[PDB]
Amino acid sequence: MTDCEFGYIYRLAQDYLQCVLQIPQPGSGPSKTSRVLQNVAFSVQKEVEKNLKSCLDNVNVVSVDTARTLFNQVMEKEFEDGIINWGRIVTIFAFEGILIKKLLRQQIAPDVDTYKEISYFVAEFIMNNTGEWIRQNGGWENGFVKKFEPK
Ligand SMILES: */C=C\C(=O)N(Cc1ccc(Cl)cc1)c1ccc(O[C@@H]2CC[C@@H](N)C2)cc1
Repeated sequence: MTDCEFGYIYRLAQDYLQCVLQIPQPGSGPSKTSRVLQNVAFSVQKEVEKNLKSCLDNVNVVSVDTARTLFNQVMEKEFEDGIINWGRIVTIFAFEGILIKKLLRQQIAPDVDTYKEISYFVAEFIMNNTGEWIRQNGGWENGFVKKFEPK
């Protein structure tokens, strides 16, 4: 239902993970909303990775649990001043992209059925901590897309 509920947000986090992993699904392709988010979130992830080269080469992400704990430290720090904006929501997807790259390279017991887990808790955080703001600011089609679509 609607674009601020779990299903829509899970589909966005899923698409972003398939983009980072280089495994887009075959079948009509992603939505306009997803295509704009992928382009802008990836540009941010590239910057975050450069800006944290030492910090990222220190932690090891061997499991879904460890990735959730690391994502929790990030979200707490990112929103420690209490303010929500589109740039910070874009930053959530950039961090899920970095976490799935480290999990693919460091998951002690690999499992291709664990990218869906990361997407799940990312959508869980977005809906429970930013879902009200998103809907009150136009949602994804009249909020996110209008602000970040090509001019
Ligand atoms: C450098 C390790 C550290 O303290 N972490 C843990 C960490 C490392 C790698 C990933 Cl990916 C996820 C978590 C850490 C690093 C950055 C954090 O923050 C971000 C930078 C500022 C804020 N906007 C997000 C939080 C924790």
